[PDB]
Amino acid sequence: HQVPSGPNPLHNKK
Repeated sequence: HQVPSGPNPLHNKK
């Protein structure tokens, strides 16, 4: 969980 805004990283893949 890199840089998300929720339950999955929306950036940096995961």
